[PDB]
Amino acid sequence: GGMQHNLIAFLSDVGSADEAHALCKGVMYGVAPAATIVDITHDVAPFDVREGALFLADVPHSFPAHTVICATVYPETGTATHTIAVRNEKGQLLVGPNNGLLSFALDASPAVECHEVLSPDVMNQPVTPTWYSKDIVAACAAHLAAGTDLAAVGPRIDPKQIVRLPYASASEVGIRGEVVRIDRAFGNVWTNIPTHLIRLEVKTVLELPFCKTFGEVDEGQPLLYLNSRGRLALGLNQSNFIEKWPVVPGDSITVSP
Amino acid sequence: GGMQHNLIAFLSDVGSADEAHALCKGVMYGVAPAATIVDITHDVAPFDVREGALFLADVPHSFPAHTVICATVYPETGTATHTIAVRNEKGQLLVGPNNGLLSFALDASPAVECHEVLSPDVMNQPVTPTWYSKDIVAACAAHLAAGTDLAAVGPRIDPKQIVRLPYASASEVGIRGEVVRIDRAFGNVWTNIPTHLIRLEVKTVLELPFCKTFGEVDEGQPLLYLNSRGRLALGLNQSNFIEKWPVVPGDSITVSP
Amino acid sequence: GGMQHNLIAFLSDVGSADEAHALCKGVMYGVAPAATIVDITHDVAPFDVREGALFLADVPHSFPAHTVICATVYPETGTATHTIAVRNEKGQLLVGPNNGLLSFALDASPAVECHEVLSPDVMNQPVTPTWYSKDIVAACAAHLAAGTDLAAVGPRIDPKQIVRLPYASASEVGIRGEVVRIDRAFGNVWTNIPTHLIRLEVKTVLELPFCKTFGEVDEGQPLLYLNSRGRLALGLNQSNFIEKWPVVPGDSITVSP
Ligand SMILES: Nc1ncnc2c1ncn2[C@@H]1O[C@H](CCl)[C@@H](O)[C@H]1O
Ligand SMILES: Nc1ncnc2c1ncn2[C@@H]1O[C@H](CCl)[C@@H](O)[C@H]1O
Ligand SMILES: Nc1ncnc2c1ncn2[C@@H]1O[C@H](CCl)[C@@H](O)[C@H]1O
Ligand code: MET
Ligand code: MET
Ligand code: MET
Repeated sequence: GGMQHNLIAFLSDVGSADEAHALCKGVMYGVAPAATIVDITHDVAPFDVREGALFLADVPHSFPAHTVICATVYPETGTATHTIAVRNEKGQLLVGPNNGLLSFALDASPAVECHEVLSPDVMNQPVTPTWYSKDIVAACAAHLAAGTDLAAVGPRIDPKQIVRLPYASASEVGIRGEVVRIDRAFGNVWTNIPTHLIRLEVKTVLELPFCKTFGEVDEGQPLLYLNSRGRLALGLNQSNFIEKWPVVPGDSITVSP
Repeated sequence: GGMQHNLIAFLSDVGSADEAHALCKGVMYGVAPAATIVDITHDVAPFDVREGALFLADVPHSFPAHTVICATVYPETGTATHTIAVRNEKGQLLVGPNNGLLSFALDASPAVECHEVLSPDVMNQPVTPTWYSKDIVAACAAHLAAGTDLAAVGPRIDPKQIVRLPYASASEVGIRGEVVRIDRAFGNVWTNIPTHLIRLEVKTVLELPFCKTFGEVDEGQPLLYLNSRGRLALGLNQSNFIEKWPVVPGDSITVSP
Repeated sequence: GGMQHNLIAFLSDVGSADEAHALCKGVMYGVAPAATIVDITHDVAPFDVREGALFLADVPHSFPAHTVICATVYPETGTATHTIAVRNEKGQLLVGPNNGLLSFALDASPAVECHEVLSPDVMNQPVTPTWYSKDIVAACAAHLAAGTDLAAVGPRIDPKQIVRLPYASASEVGIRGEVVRIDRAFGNVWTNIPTHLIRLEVKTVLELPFCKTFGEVDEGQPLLYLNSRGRLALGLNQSNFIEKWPVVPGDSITVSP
C-alpha cells in the first residue's frame, strides 16, 4: 500500500515570474493539506528535458526518504507520452513525464517499482490537454504524498520502458571528456571526468593548478578542482569562467600532464 | 466571527531578488506562526496593477477554501486609497489595495462581504507610509489567517465601492478579440475569445491549424488551441511565438473560416 | 542548552535558477523535519558579501525570536575562514561565514553568544571543500533549529573576533552622505542620511520636494522621502529613478536648504 511522503520537491520550466507554478501547488494543497512544497527550480530552459534531468540528479541523495520528487517539464503534454510514478531504492517517490526527465535521478537511486499514471482518481478533473503538469503530474504527486498506493495510479510497467537520456562517459586516451553543465550563478564549468581517472594541461591550451577550493589561487585566476559530485571542474577565483573562455555543454575537454 | 485560513497566497511587484518580500513574511509568521506562506509571484511588473490582477484570476479556483489571497502591488501606498479585506463565495479571504488588483479574482468567486482595513489592531505598528504592503496588507492577511473576525479590520463597504478594472469582451463581427496576456516563459499568446463563439484564418494574415495540444504540429510550427481558462491561444510547438510575431497586450486579433 | 527555532531564514548568492539552493534545504529537512524554510533571497550578486549583509539588516526585526538566520555567501569556502554561530539579544540564532556577512544583522540585534562551527556532529559528512554553505552553514543551521546547544557547534569566541564591514556615516557639513543601496525592483535610491539630521536641494543639482509617500507628486516626478529604516531616499513617482539619474552605491549626496 501507500506511505505518507510529507515533502514535495517541485521542478518545472514554467518559471516563477507568473502564477503557473503556484497553481500547481494550489492544486497540491487541495489534495494534500499537510504537505510541504519545496521548489527545486522553475527556471529550467523552456522544453529542455536534458537540463531539467541534470538538475534532478543530486536531489534523491540530498532529500530525505519521505519526498515526492515532482518533475514537470512536459512539452509532450496532451499526447501519447504518459506520466509515470516511481518508487526508488531510498523509498522516495517520483512523478513526471516518461520523456527522459527522471533519467539522472534514477541513476542516483534506481527504480524499484513503476507505474504509468492513467487513473482519473489521482488526476485533477477535468484534465486540460495543454496542462498535464498541473492536472496529472502535480495532482498525482500530491495524492502519493497523502498516502495513495502506487498501484492505484495505473498499470505497472518495466523499468526499461522508462525513457532514458544518453550520458557520455569520460575515457582515458591524457583523459578526454566533455562539458556537461555550466554553473549559471558563478560561471563555473562542470565536466564528466570523475575523481578518479586523474600543474596540469587542459585543452585553446591552458596550464591550470589543481586545487581543493577556489581561494587557493589569487582573485581572478583560473583553477581546476573536484566538485561535490566527484567530477572535475573549471573556475575563476571570485570571477566568471565562461565570460573569459565561453564554453557550452557538449564541448570537448582534454586533461594531460 | 473569524475562521482559520492556514494558507497564505502571496503576490507582489517587489521581486524576489532582495529581502523586501521576505520581510513581509517575517511579519506574517509573527502574527500567524502556523500559517503556510506560498508565493504566487513577486515578479509583477513595477506598479502594474492590471498584470497583477490577471495573475490572480485563476487563484481562487486552484486554491482551497482556507486560503488568504494576499495581493500587494500598491503604488498608492500612504495615500487616500485604502486596503480592503474580502470574503468570497468559496469561503476564501483576500486582502489588497482598493485599486483594481482583486478585480479578476472576484470575477472567479464574487465578494460576499467586504471591509476597508482601517483598524490599527490588525496592522504592523508603526505603519511606514511607503510600505503599506507590509504594515497593512501583509499584517492584516496574517491576522485573518490566525482567525480574526472580518468585521474587526474596519467598517463594512458595498461591493460596488471596490474598484474594478475594465475587461474587453470578444464579439462576433468572423470573431474579433484582443491579446490579453503573453505567457512569458514560453511565448504563447492568450486571447479573450472563449471556447465557444468558435484550418482557420487569423489576422498580418496566417493560416493556423486548430489543435488540442502543442505536439499535434511539427516542431517550430504555429498552432491554435484552447487553454485551461477556455480561451483561444496562439503558440509555436516547442518555440517562442512572440519572437516570430511580436504581439503586445491590447492588440487586435480576428479569427475567420 | 539549546532551544527550538522552527523558522529558518535562508539567504545566498547561488540563485534560484537551479537546484543548488534546494539541496541545501533537502539537507535541512533531513536534520530538522519540522522546520519551516523561508528564502530571504538567493539573488545576491556573486561573492558580494556587502550586498548580502545589507539584505540581512532588517531581518532580525521583521522575523520572530524562533528564527535561524542562515546566511550563505561564502567565496572563502574550504579555506581558513570559519563558519560562526550566533545568538542575538532578541533570542534569534544566526549562522554564516565569519567574513562580514552578518555585520548589519548584528547591528540591529547585537551578539550575546558566539561560537565557531568546528564540530563534525553538526555538519553534513563528508564535507565538500567547495560547498561549505551546504555541508557546514545549512547543516548547522538545521541542527540549531532542531534544538542543538550552541556550545556543541565548536569553541566559544569573543564578539570582536567577528569580522565587521565598515559602514560610512552621514555628517553635517548642509548634510553630506552617500548612496548605500538601490531598490532593484523600482529604481529607488537609499542613502545613509537618518531622519533626523534634517523644498530642498540635492547635489548635478536638483530641487526636490520632501514627501511622506510616492503619490504626493505627479506621475514620473522626483521626490525625497524617509524609508522604513528611517533613512532619506530618492525616487520617481511610479517610475525608475536610476534610469533618469544613474547613481551607484558609494556615490556622494549632499542635501541643503
Ligand atoms: N509551445 C509549447 N510547446 C510545447 N510545449 C509547451 C509549449 N508551451 C508550454 N509547453 C509545455 O507545457 C507544459 C505544461 Cl503541461 C509545460 O511543461 C511546458 O513545457
Ligand atoms: N517609486 C514608486 N512609486 C510608486 N510606488 C512605488 C514606488 N516604489 C515602490 N512603490 C510601491 O510601493 C509599494 C509598497 Cl507599499 C510597492 O507595492 C510598490 O508598488
Ligand atoms: N568561483 C568561485 N570563487 C569563489 N567562490 C565561489 C566560486 N564559486 C562559488 N563560490 C562560492 O561558493 C560558495 C559555496 Cl560554499 C558559494 O557561496 C559561492 O559564493
Ligand atoms: C554550488 S556552489 C559552488 C560550485 C561548485 N563547483 C561546487 O563544488 O558545487
Ligand atoms: C501554462 S502551461 C502552457 C500554457 C498553455 N497555453 C496552457 O494551456 O495554460
Ligand atoms: C520596499 S517598497 C518601496 C521602497 C521604499 N523606499 C520603502 O519605503 O521601503
